[PDB]
Amino acid sequence: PIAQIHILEGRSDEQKETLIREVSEAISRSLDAPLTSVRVIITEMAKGHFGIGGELASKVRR
Amino acid sequence: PIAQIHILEGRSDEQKETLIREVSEAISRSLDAPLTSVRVIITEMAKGHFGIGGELASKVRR
Amino acid sequence: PIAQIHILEGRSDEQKETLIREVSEAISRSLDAPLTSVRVIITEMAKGHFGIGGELASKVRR
Amino acid sequence: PIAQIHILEGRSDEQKETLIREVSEAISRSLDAPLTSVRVIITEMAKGHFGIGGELASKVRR
Amino acid sequence: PIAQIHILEGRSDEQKETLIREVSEAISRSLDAPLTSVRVIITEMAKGHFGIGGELASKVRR
Amino acid sequence: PIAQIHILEGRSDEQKETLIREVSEAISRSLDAPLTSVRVIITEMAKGHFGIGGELASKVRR
Ligand SMILES: */C(C)=C/C(=O)C(=O)O
Ligand SMILES: */C(C)=C/C(=O)C(=O)O
Ligand SMILES: */C(C)=C/C(=O)C(=O)O
Ligand SMILES: */C(C)=C/C(=O)C(=O)O
Ligand SMILES: */C(C)=C/C(=O)C(=O)O
Ligand SMILES: */C(C)=C/C(=O)C(=O)O
Repeated sequence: PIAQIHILEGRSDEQKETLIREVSEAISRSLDAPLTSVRVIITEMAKGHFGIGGELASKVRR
Repeated sequence: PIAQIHILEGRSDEQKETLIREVSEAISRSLDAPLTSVRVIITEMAKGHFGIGGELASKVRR
Repeated sequence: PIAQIHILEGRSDEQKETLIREVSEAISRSLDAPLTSVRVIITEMAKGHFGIGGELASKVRR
Repeated sequence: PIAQIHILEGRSDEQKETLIREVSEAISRSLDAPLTSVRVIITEMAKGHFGIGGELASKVRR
Repeated sequence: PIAQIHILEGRSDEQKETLIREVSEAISRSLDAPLTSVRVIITEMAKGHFGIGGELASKVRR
Repeated sequence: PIAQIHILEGRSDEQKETLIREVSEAISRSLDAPLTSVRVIITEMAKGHFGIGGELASKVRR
């Protein structure tokens, strides 16, 4: 399984590391797949490249 | 956060349901984000549409 | 420019056709790009393959 | 609905903002979905990371 | 490396098989990476889900 | 056809150029499509944004 996760910029490397570890275990337990076959890609979005309801995330999020 | 997960076809709806629930919480706890902002997309691949090392998964996986 | 749009299953072919036409023009006008260079991909998700807040869309949307 | 748009680097923040706003309204009108549920991700590509017909966009585009 | 390839529906399984094999080797030779670490995902688009220049591919391609 | 390739950061521009050229020809020969219609997007991943088996690629790859 491959997971690509888009998140707004801002998190710490520690949080991203945890994210990768947690999501990998979640996928592994859920599908009963070896943890070693799980790949996770984190794609960070700049506040000016994400829109919700038509507005920029920078005008509406931290 | 938005997560797209590519998995091989075959799992039950129960397993996918669990996948969606488990990955959502993992993301939520990890980034300390409200569980309600987390979206998860499961994309299923046909065994003849996934290749590892140049070989089809149908030739090399269950 | 290339746009991939993930939407829940259910729309008519007419609506999707309109989606493709309307998003293409929006991109074209917005970036001042020739309408002919714009590609649009519509990816439909099964209600059991999309989750919002940990819950399936089939349990939480029409 | 979620839209991911890949575009070559170069546009202004104003153009990207418009893109996000225009595409969101286009998706909303087309599908008759609340504008507030539409998310748009803009992924910018470096001229050296996009190829058309085998050539780099930097050799063949502004 | 992971490659996702979007192609119009219609090809035979033989052609897709070749696609997967040929792109895997191309990536392997190009990046000087072990062929065994290369994953390829083929995503097929329905003619009514792909638009070029605002028009559906079913209206404009075989 | 459109190809998006995720690779770890580190390659040279020459290698990426080759990758784009090789993959484009591979897709073109395989599908018997005009080379001019093939688009290739290279998305580079930071060693800290890719996980394999739950670990960061930075702890386990060059
Ligand atoms: C998930 C994409 C698993 C995989 O690729 C493998 O089985 O090696
Ligand atoms: C993750 C994509 C979160 C989000 O969209 C939000 O904060 O509403
Ligand atoms: C958007 C992806 C435009 C493009 O590919 C072109 O300029 O041909
Ligand atoms: C489009 C992806 C809409 C959506 O997620 C929602 O209904 O909240
Ligand atoms: C490409 C995504 C290669 C990879 O995952 C690996 O080195 O195992
Ligand atoms: C592959 C996506 C080919 C294409 O878009 C075209 O036929 O112009």
